[PDB]
This record gives sequence, structure tokens and C-alpha cells, in this order.
Amino acid sequence: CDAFVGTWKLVSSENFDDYMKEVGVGFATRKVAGMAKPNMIISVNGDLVTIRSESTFKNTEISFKLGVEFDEITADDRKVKSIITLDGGALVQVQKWDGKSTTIKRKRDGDKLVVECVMKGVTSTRVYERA
Amino acid sequence: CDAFVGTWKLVSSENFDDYMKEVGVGFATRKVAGMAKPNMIISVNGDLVTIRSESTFKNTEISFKLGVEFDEITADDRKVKSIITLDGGALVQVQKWDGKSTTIKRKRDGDKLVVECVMKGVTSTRVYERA
Ligand SMILES: CCCCC/C=C\C/C=C\CCCCCCCC(=O)O
Ligand SMILES: CCCCC/C=C\C/C=C\CCCCCCCC(=O)O
Repeated sequence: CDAFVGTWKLVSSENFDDYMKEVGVGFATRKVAGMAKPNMIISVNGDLVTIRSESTFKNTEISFKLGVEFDEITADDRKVKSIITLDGGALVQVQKWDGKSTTIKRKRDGDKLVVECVMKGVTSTRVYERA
Repeated sequence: CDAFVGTWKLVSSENFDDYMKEVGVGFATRKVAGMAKPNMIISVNGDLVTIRSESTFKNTEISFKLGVEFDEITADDRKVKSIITLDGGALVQVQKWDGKSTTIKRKRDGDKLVVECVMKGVTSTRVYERA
């Protein structure tokens, strides 16, 4: 888990407006969210992992234990059930709500944190680097 | 093991001339070795790890499997028996020769590869970063 610890700044985004659309995100929300360029701050305190996201759009924060399901209000205000695991060296988050799901894979790849989000066939990719 | 993969350049050295002395390294060898500023290249091919070190002083290379003892000729021409493990998230190498030993711990710490070498109480520290 310590490989993910640090402050990370957005470096690139691809197909994100398409992903948010499949999730159900509204037009005006999709617009300011794409313009954000947020900083992802990941920390660990004992067995508790915290993933914070900061921008002018929104500031969210989840705190969780690996493999323990938790309630989460997403940045676009969906109420979901979330489970995060360590799986092939990546942090894999599955979010479930209203019979649907999406998967948010966070992995290391050289000096980059690579976040890929999938929702029944629509994939977006966001690369972060160390701020 | 993929956290260690890449090219790494020397960034800092501390107490290295003292460590080499306790190991048994000669004067003239100690002098050019301290001036080197080498690049450490770590790669993996299946279950085989390769750690290469390149400089004007010397170019060495070890290839090994985790937890399997192997013969190694060091940069200063000691013939040793070496075992490398993954232990607390660090690559830990123990080198044995002539009833002696030294330990070479390689660990990640933010964006740095931190190599610490110990020989009965004399410790040196070398920090590398991604070239
Ligand atoms: C770090 C938060 C990025 C800003 C998110 C802004 C709006 C998000 C709204 C709906 C989609 C949810 C985001 C899911 C992917 C995590 C963000 C990332 O893949 O990086
Ligand atoms: C990467 C090789 C560095 C150059 C080494 C030059 C001379 C070494 C001679 C005797 C001491 C052996 C080095 C043991 C520590 C590994 C090097 C490092 O801690 O970084």
C-alpha cells in the first residue's frame, strides 16, 4: 500500500467525459469536472487508507479498510456501496448502486499512478505523477 | 518486485568510504569507487531479477531468483555467496565470504530507491532517483 502513498497531480485524461456520461453524470457537472485537474492525496494510518481528491470542482474523501465494504457519497452525489482490494498490485475499487456497478483500478506504472475507470465497456484513463 | 524496476541514478552518498573500509576494500579502489556516481538498472524477466550497476569505475551485473542462493563476484573482486529476499517490502541481500557477512537493503521511500549497506555496525546510505 505504501507504493500509492503521496500527493499526485493530474497529468493526462482520456475518454473521461464519455465515462461520466455512462455513469449518469449531468451536463454541467461533466463540464467543470473535466476542467478540474485535481490532486489525489493517498495516506495510510495503521489499517486505514484515505484517498482524498482536491479541486475547484469538488473536494471528496474516502476512508476505508481493505476488503471491508463501506458507504460512499461520490463527487457527483451518487450513494454507493464500495469495496477496495489489493489485486494484481493495484487498488481495485468496485462501486455498486441501483443494480449497477463501475470499477476504478489504481495502479503503479513507472513514476505514474494510472487510474482506469470502467462501466460496462466504456473506459477512461487518467495519469497522475508525484507533485 | 515491479516497484524496483527501472533506471536509477546516484543522488547522494553517506559513510560509503567507511563501509568499504570495513569490507576490506583497498585504498585506490575506494577512491575511484566513491567518485563514480553509478546508474543502477533493475529488470525482471519472469522469475529472474537482474541488478546492473554501470560506471567508469566498474560495470557489474547479478542475475538471481528470490530466495535462491547464488555465487557472485562483487565489484571489488570478493567471491561471495548471496541470497536476496523480499522482506518488509525491501530487497534484502546478504553476502557471505570467509566467515563474514554484509547486508545490502534496497527499499522504496517516496520517489527514491534507498540502499543501506551494513557490516557489523558500520552503515552507509546511498539514495537513488529515477533517471
Ligand atoms: C480524483 C477525482 C477526479 C475528479 C472527479 C470529478 C468528477 C467525478 C464524477 C463522476 C465520475 C466519478 C469519478 C470516478 C473516477 C475517479 C476519479 C479519477 O479517475 O481520477
Ligand atoms: C551500484 C554500485 C555502486 C558502486 C560500487 C563501487 C564499489 C563497491 C565496492 C565495494 C563495496 C560493495 C558495494 C555494496 C553496496 C552496493 C552499492 C550501493 O550501495 O549502491
